[PDB]
Amino acid sequence: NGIGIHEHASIDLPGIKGLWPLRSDPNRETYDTLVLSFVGQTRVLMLNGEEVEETELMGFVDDQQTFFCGNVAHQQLIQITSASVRLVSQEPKALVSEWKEPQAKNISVASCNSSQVVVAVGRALYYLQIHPQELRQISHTEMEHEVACLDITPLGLSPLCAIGLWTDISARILKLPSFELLHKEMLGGEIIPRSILMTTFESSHYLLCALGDGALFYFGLNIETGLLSDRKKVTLGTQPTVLRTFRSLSTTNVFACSDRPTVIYSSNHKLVFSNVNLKEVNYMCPLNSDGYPDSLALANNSTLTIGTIDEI
Repeated sequence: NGIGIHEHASIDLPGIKGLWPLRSDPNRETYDTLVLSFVGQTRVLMLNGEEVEETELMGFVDDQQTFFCGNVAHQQLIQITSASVRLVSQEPKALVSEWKEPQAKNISVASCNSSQVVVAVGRALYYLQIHPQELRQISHTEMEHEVACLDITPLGLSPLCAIGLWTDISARILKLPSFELLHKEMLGGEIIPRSILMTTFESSHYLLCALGDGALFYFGLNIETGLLSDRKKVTLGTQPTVLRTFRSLSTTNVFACSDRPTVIYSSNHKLVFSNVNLKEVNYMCPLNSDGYPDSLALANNSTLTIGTIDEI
């Protein structure tokens, strides 16, 4: 059913390719920062309370394009870029650790939770853990095919990693401290996966994989062994759909960015695909700040917006 969006603010910003919520202060809770992405460029926004000041962040780099960045363990921040994953102390605020592909290859794909980072490189996977002032590398294997997307959302640490491959057009579940195969799913066609995600809804875990043509697949997921069951496919849009997890009055829903915004939730023990009443939403992230509580940041083609859902 229809979901409305309560616009709170609205700035004109063409070219956003990503946005991530950050906490500059270990002592505050609420997010006070908003990092934007552009072609080869990254910008940062300071959030006061309805006030947007444009800023700079010291460990972070601005001449690259950010694939991800957020609050990591041990009071630190992380900025995975096309060139390197760089760790940053929260206190003084400086690069305390930086990882790079042993041969100068561009990271091409990234995923990261608070303690783990799993990046790809055209067909290779690297697992890194987040220690005090160190990006410690734990293992590195080659995938039969170019990696198109991955996720490591914990369901502490995550014993599982979820990948989407190029040609094979498979969705797989791998063991982290080894990358051993736990389950492979052939998905059909010539459209590669563009977004993959592991999440939980009432009390059950699911695997979500959005293909480049707007097709969304959702499997039930068994953590313990990582086996997918009850494969269902629905269509949401015609353009690549990107899946992001956000919090509602409840604790967890899923925003689907595409030619047709869609929020995924759960009433009983079955999914529901509500339509968001907005032209189109290309990128989004949750945004819990004093300026705006549990809200959201939706980025269009030339607009950045913050607002809330009404309720369920």
